[PDB]
Amino acid sequence: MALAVRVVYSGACGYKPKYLQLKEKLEHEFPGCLDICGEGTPQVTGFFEVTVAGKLVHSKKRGDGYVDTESKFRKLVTAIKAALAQCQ
Repeated sequence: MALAVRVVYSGACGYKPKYLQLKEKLEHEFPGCLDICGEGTPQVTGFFEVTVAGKLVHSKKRGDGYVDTESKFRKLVTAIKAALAQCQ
């Protein structure tokens, strides 16, 4: 199968490029083998909660940050590469 990725977020302006510079990476890395979308509910705030096939990989709400460093982005790139080669 392909694989579905998500980011739940609070739309405090600016969100499109903030998404894409991660999103337009993960799709560049793994095209057509993968999806990423975003489902940003209101009432919730201060967050960026990242999931693949119903499995959390990142939590701005638990205090994981955003992908604030190379080594933190590379966590995702490594895990999503591995999860791809399973679902393929």
